Amino acid sequence: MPVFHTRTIESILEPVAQQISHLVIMHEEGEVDGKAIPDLTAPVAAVQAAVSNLVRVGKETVQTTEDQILKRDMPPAFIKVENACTKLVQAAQMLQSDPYSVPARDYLIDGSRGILSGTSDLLLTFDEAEVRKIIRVCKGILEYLTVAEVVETMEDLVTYTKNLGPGMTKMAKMIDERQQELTHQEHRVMLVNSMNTVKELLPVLISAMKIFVTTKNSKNQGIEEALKNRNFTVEKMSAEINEIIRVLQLTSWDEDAWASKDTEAMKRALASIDSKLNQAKGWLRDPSASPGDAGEQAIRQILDEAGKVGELCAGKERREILGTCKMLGQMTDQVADLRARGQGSSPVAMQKAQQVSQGLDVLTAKVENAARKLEAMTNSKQSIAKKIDAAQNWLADPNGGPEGEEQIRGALAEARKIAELCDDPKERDDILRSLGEISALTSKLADLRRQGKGDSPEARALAKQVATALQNLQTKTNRAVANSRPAKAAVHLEGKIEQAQRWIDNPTVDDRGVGQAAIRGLVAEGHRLANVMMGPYRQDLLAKCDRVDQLTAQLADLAARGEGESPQARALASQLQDSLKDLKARMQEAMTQEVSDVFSDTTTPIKLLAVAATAPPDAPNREEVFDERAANFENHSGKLGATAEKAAAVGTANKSTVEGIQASVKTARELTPQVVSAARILLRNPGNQAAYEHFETMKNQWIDNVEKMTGLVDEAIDTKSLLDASEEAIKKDLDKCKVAMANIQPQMLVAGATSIARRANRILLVAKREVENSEDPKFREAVKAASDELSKTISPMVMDAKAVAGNISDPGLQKSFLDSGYRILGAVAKVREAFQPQEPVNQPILAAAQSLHREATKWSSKGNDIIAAAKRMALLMAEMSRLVRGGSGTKRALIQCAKDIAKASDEVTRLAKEVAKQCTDKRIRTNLLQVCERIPTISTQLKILSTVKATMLGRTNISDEESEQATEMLVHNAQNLMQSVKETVREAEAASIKI
Repeated sequence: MPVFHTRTIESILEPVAQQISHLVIMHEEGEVDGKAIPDLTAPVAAVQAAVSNLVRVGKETVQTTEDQILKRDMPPAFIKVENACTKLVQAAQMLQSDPYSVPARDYLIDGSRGILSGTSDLLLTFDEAEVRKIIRVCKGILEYLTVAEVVETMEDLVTYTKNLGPGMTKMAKMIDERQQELTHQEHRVMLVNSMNTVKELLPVLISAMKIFVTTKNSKNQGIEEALKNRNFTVEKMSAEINEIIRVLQLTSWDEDAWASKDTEAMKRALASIDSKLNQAKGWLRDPSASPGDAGEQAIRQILDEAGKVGELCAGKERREILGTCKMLGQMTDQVADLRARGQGSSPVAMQKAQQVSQGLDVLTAKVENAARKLEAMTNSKQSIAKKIDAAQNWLADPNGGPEGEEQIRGALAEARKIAELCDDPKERDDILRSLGEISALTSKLADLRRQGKGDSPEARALAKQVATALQNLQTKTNRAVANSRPAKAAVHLEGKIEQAQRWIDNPTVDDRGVGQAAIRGLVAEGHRLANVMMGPYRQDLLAKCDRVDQLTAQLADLAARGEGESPQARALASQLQDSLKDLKARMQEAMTQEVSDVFSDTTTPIKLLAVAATAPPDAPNREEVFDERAANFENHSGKLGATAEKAAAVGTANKSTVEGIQASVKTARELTPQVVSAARILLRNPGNQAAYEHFETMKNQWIDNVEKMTGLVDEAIDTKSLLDASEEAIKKDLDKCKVAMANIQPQMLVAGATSIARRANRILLVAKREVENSEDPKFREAVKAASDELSKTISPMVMDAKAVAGNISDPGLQKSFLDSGYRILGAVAKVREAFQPQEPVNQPILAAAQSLHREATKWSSKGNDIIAAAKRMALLMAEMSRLVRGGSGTKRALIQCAKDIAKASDEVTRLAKEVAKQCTDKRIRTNLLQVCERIPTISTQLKILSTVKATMLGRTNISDEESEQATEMLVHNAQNLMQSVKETVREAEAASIKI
């Protein structure tokens, strides 16, 4: 199982790689050609030396490093490579004795493998304890949070503030060094961007205690609004500690996150769908007074997030949730047809809409059917991971004839079938040929009695037999979970398109369950983006969605009967790609009209909440308004949070942005209730300066959080989208000033008048965001220069706002005040003028191979520098697809291609670097330097893993399930490579147009 975990594990195995390479080159040539063998000892001594250099350290690491868990498995570890070292000894003996000795010719490949298997192991057997240096530190930080719970005294917190000093500074000096070590970037980012947010809460945790100092008033105990504020954060600190446990525990690419990230996505659904249900419920319950604009925002959204629950399970049941959503949604749509026409009144159609009120309880069952069939599928995945790790527990003490030690392993082996007793309700074909595989382990359970009775030599013998049997068992348990949830919605924008576009070409020969699930997302986001819109746009955009949603069942039947090759099936899927083109291109064009209403004035709840927080004299008309402004603060953030997710679901960015967008939305979802009690405990512990400033912590936490959400949502869409929706708004709102100069009401002026200032500086807020990010000053200069044209006009607007507030029926003055704002628009469009660029066995490898080629055709360049680089690598990946199970005499080209796979990915590494310094934007380089870290990382690993496989090939003396455990590492890190380089070849060229 040759890992590539630590930086140093790479830089030692790659010397072992080029050694064992030329070793097994000599092994093949004496077999396929029968070459007279040259020397061995100058390799043989040199290959064991770099081994033994670790080993006498590992001798000392047994003898003087005193981990009382390392001494159980490290002493079996380093003898095994030393056993493999002794295999190298007789090889150099007998082949120098006889180069033609065919047993000694093939007493060579077996020694070449157990070294390099163990060489990866022994490097990891060191980093067993080295990473375990960090866990009990973090466990103490968890117990510091338990020590945080201990605190009941004002005298405590002073030195417990002094306690975190040696706490986090050791956490600083350990984690930040580990930041440079591990070489999976998006796996690296899970540590440091966890750890800075761990650092961000350190005074916030103290301020949680210092607002708990405000619980050390006369109300020492109490209901304590700030108690959950403490209790959330200490859970949230323990959340990111538990997260960086497993990120440091993890050794290669993750294969369990999608049994987890869905489970929180359940909780952002199931705890949100029951919430907006209650406003969905009474809205349809009121038949006549429901004009399809306010509670309709609940109605469509409950459906569309049930559609996001409709990405959890598969098969027929996945069809059934989109069946019931279109059922009770179109029953509301005809109610929307009956009401808006006029005759949709209370008594005639109160049972017609009751169809939906009984219909929503289907979707209550539809989500929990997706829930329990998810979580039970996940509970079994870890329990089988525990019991194969409990499989060494009896192997830690295999005894002759004891009572309980074989009694417990039967209670172990009873639990190993619980996986197949839960993999059976989800699948039948591969299960009934794996219910015999666990029944084959019942024959190994029958073999437990010869070591259940007293016998030592067979006990280790079937231990190796159950070693290959349990490694077969977990792998076939792993394959069960794989095919039983479809390929999820690739969360970024074109990933939902690219999980669909191939499925338009030929859904007959296809990928499982993804394409039908792909445009499930687009109809869930088309309906979401239609939900907030206007009357002639609501039903306008809902109709273009169901224009595609009717194409689904027709595409579901033109291959159910018939197939997709026929041109009467091609023409049926012809205009669907036309319809889906306008589906997105109207959505993201109307996405920016959905941000500029609620984001442009994003600070405005808080300061109005602040004056609601700062000055109560305990007069009336204050505290319920404070609740109302909190209710504003809920739904303003409730839009702000949800609107960002829509802009996350459609925003052109990378993974690191859109995850950090929704992570900011998570902190927008986290900290918005945090402000609620914190501003409340200001008004529960009234007027106290010791209580006051914790708001100014947490609001300056929140505003910065919202600003770092703002600036990223600003970074999410292009600004040309963000400008024009704002630019048409100020054209709209100045016309609203014109009719407010007609309809005489001066207080409605000064709200909309200062609303212009909320947008004007906001243009300058993201003008500065351009300024810091741009490499080119000549396309930065007017972004600063013409910004002052706003700055010398934003406040003079407010000046004669006050003048017409003195005399609203004064013409000329109001003509000047209208002409004060009129010269704003002469430059806001000039900001657009600035942002105008005018100023033959195992073939999933072949499935990975063809993907880069269509991505390679997805660019037009003068010189195919990265394009041909992607081309011949995908060709060699196509050679990798054919050679993965080829003839035994072909293992030389196995590595020789993988040498080029190391080489060409190091060219894709290099060519990504050469234009990163050429590019004229800093965000595109930063996201490139995010994505280009893995390009040289796994490049040499596949060169390493081919040498592992070249040993494995032609063996016929090993369990072949271990060979496919080695083969799957090739095909996954094929797909780790190919999906990575597909991201780079487009996006570097998506960077290349900026020159």
